[PDB]
Amino acid sequence: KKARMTVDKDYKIAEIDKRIYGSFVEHLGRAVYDGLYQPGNSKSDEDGFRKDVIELVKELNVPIIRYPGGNFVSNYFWEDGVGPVEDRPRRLDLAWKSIEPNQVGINEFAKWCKKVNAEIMMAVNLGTRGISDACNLLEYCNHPGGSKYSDMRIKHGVKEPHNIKVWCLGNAMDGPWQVGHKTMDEYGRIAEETARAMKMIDPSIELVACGSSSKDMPTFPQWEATVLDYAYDYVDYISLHQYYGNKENDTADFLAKSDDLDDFIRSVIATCDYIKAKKRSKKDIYLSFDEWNVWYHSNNEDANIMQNEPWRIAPPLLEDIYTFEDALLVGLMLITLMKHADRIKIACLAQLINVIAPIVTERNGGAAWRQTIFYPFMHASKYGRGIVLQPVINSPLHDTSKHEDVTDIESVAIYNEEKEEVTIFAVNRNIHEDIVLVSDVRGMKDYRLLEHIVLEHQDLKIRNSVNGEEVYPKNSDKSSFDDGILTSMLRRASWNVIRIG
Repeated sequence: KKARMTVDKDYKIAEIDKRIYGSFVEHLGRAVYDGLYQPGNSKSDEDGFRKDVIELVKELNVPIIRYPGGNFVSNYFWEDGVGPVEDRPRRLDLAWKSIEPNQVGINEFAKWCKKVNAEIMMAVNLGTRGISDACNLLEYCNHPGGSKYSDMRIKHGVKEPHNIKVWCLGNAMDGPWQVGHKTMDEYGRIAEETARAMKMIDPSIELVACGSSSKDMPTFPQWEATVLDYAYDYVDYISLHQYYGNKENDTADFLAKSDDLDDFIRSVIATCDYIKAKKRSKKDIYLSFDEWNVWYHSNNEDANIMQNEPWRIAPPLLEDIYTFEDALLVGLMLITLMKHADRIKIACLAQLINVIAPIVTERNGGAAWRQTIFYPFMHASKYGRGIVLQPVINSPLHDTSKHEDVTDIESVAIYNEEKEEVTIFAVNRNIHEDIVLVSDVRGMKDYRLLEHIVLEHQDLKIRNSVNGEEVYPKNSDKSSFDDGILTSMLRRASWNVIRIG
C-alpha cells in the first residue's frame, strides 16, 4: 500500500556517464540492410540512410554505438568494408549464416553516426584475426596521415581521422557457438597483447576486454578474473551481457529479474576489485554493459529460418515484437544500471535497429515505428543526466515463483546541479495493487513539481506496430508536493518519471 523513500543530495553514489545510454549495431539480420541503410528508398538521403530512422535514433539520443558486433566481428575482415564499393567482396557470415555484401563498412557507418549525434565504439576481430590487424584498423581510423593505413583512409574519401575513442578487444569468445572460441588464458594473452600494441599507436583510446557471454557460462566469473589478471594495466573496462525472457509466461517473476541483474553487476564488480588487489593497482576497472535487453519472442521463428535455408542477405533475424511488460523490465534494468553508475560507465541496448530493437522498419519496405521499449530508454537518456543519489527505500515486498523478497517499488533519483532538477525513476511490479510512494526530499528548497510522466496499460501483453503505438508516454498524473514531502500514487504495473524544479 505505501512505500517510503528518502532523497538526499549529500548522499551520492556517482555522476552519470552519458555513455550508459549507448546502443549497439551489428551486421545482423535487418539492422543494417533493410534497416538504417536503404539505398533505393524514398525516405533516404544521398548516403542511402533512412531519414526517418535517423530521427528516431536522435529522439532516444544515443551518445555511443558499438559496431560491428557481436558474433559477426569474430570472422570479419574490415578491409572488405572499405575502399571503392565495386571492389568489396561478398563474404560468408558464419555468425548468422548470411551473405555480407559489405556495402556498409567503417566509412559508411561512421558518417551514419555523425548524422545521429553518436560515436563509434569499434570492435576488432580477435576470433580469426590478431594483434597486427587491430593495429592496422586503429591506424586507419585514428592516425592523421603519412603512413600506410592512414593515407588509405584519406584516399578512401575521409580526410579527417574518425578518432574512435573506445575499442572492444573482440567479442565474447567463451561460447561453443562462436568462430574463434578462446579459452580464458588464450583470450587473456591476446587481449593483453593487442591492448599493449594499440595504446602504442594511440594512447588516448580506452579499451574493453571481453567478459563472459552470460553469467550462466560455467567459466563465469573466472574468465573475468583471468582476463583482467593478464590485461589489467592496458585495459579500461570489462564487459557484461544480460538478456531476459518470458517463455514461462510469468509477469511477476519476469519483473523480479532486475534483482538478478543487480546481483550480476555486483559479482563482476567484486571480481574487478579482487584483481585490483592482486595487482596492487590504483586503477579501477570500469564496467561496460555492452549488451542488455529483453530477448525471447523471436526464438521459434529464428529456428525456422535456418533450418531452411540460407545465405540469405538480410534475413528477418531476432525481430522480437515487444510487449508492455517488456517495457517495464527495460525500465527496471535502466534503474539498476543507474544504481551502479559508479562503476558502469558504458552500456549498450542490444540492439538499436530491427534486431531486438526499439526501432523497427517493416520490410521491402517500409516502414518505421517505435516498439514499447523505446520510451523507458528515451526517458532514461533524457532525464537521467547528473548525479545518482543513494536510494534509501522502504518498500513492501512480494514473493514470486522463483524469487523471494522482491521490492514492490524499485526507484532511483538523479540530480542535475546545472538544470536545478531532481528526477525520480520509479517502477512497480506488481501488480496487483497500486501503491503510494512517499518521497522525503531533504535539501531541495524552493523547489516545485514539474511533471509526472507515466507508462501504463491495461494489457501487459499489448504491443506496438507500424499502425501505432499503444504504449506511449501519457502526461498524467497524481502527486502532490507540499513541503519537501512528495507523495506519489503509482499505478498497478507502471513506469514513472517524476520531475521536480
